[PDB]
Amino acid sequence: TIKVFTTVDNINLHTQVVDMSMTYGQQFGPTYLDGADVTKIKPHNSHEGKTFYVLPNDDTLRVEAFEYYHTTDPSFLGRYMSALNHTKKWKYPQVNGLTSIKWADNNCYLATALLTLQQIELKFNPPALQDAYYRARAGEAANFCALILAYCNKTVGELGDVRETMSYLFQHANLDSCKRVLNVVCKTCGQQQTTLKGVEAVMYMGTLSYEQFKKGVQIPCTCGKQATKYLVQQESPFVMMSAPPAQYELKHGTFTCASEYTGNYQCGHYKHITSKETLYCIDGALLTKSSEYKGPITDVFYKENSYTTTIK
Ligand SMILES: Cc1c(N)cccc1C(=O)N[C@H](C)c1cccc2ccccc12
Ligand SMILES: [Cl-]
Ligand SMILES: [Cl-]
Ligand SMILES: [Cl-]
Ligand SMILES: [Cl-]
Ligand SMILES: [Zn+2]
Ligand SMILES: [Zn+2]
Ligand SMILES: [Zn+2]
Ligand SMILES: [Zn+2]
Repeated sequence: TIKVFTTVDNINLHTQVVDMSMTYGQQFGPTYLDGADVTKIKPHNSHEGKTFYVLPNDDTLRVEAFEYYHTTDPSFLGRYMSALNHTKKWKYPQVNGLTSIKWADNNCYLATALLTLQQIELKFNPPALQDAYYRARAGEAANFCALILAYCNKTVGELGDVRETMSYLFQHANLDSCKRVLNVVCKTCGQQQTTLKGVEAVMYMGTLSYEQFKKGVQIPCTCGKQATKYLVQQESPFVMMSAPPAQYELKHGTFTCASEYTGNYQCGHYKHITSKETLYCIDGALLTKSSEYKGPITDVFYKENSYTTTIK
């Protein structure tokens, strides 16, 4: 009868004395080792004193699991562990000082997201995500990638979108201070100012150009006509500007990083462009550099702190 530890968070460990003549499943319910489902398996001898993840089956474990993951979804742990079983076999090469991912299991959108997350200021609310984000920044990204899959409700090999992935992660981040003030000018209706907070204050869909957003973009007015929307005030450490992919020129020093998407809707591949002392293009493990870039861009990230318009 070996001594093991059970946990939902790998911080609070609970000593258990297990029966060597019963499965982990019979004694604990769903039980995992480093991602590997061992519910239907007897305790070996080299399992002695090791840490097992369990599905929460008492109040203490349910509270610990919510405090760590910020979800009570009973499927979360099994989806996280199933993802981790693959993400632990991925390769996380250091490319131009950034942790990337070698191509596997349609993971280009995760590699692009992971590269982006290393270049923008973001604090995650769930300790599971914040802890794994620090570990990923230091080169140990397998756990973080499995969490991103579980929080986005995506499995390994499923096709993914960087913008949708960033949106889910931002909904799990402290963006409460982020504020965006917009003005809409219609010939007829006149001027209406609106204030957005959190995720809606940092994401925009319809133009890649932060400068064009400051000048004004044409949107339909509920009245019928076309109106100009422009940015009045921005308080955030970054903005994400997205549009359906189109040929776009990226200028060294005018943006932080960008998502390149080649191919048809739900049938293409991401590469990541980052502005350093020159432009670096990261394609999983592969790196190329050039002074200029023109290609199909769908996301551009920019630095911000505080912007106020000069438009009266
Ligand atoms: C949306 C999506 C999902 N859900 C999953 C995987 C890929 C994409 C996608 O095509 N995204 C790209 C960036 C994209 C997003 C939006 C519009 C697009 C139009 C033409 C071609 C690609 C477009
Ligand atoms: Cl625990
Ligand atoms: Cl929450
Ligand atoms: Cl891929
Ligand atoms: Cl959260
Ligand atoms: Zn939360
Ligand atoms: Zn795999
Ligand atoms: Zn109008
Ligand atoms: Zn791909």
